[PDB]
Amino acid sequence: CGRFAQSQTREDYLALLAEDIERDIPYDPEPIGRYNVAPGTKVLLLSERDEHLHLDPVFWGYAPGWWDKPPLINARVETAATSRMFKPLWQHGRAICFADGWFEWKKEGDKKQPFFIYRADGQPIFMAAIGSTPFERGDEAEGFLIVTAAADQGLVDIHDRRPLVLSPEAAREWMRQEISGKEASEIAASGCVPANQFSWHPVSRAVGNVKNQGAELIQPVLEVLF
DNA sequence: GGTGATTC
Ligand SMILES: [Mg+2]
Ligand SMILES: [Mg+2]
Repeated sequence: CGRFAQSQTREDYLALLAEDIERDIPYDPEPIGRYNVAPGTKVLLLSERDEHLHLDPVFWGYAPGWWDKPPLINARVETAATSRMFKPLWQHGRAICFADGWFEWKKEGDKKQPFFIYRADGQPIFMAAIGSTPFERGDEAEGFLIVTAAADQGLVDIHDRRPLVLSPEAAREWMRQEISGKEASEIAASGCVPANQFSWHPVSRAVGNVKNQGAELIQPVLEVLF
């Protein structure tokens, strides 16, 4: 849950979530074009404020002033709502990070094989996030985290954890300011997209290096190498 | 107050 792709246009991601009137997001036809989105960068993050959807560039990582460790990039759904650290973000900082799919590295012996995981039906994924509001302030240390869950069914074949991916319906409800922390927990449990909705393939090991940013990084290898 | 890779 530490790398993903966000390569399509804003409209490609927003079309499934709301009518245009519900957005305060300027039209932009340019694909976001990111094939290797890394922790510690600014990522376009979707949230609701002032009764409209907003898209803000937000640091992927969370390190409050009292936190003297490396910024956290994930929050476990099992405990985040009651965590002394994450509870205020669960209540007031919910957001969505949309993506084409995400990468996981399957460990085999002492080496890894990266996989690109995506919805078989072609839809983008809406990953549940929590973060430090107000998002538009461009904070350098207190940004957002991707909520994770235990891997289910086939995804356990790759890694023990997975991002909490919500249906488009659940993703919209997740962002609403009217929805409480407890109601957010209900959405997280009932809205998680099951692993059987995803397919995956091995991709080039070049994706491991965050300096690599070509479109080939999400494509299937021509020959699986061991 | 917690959870990815790098000829690191
Ligand atoms: Mg060994
Ligand atoms: Mg600050």
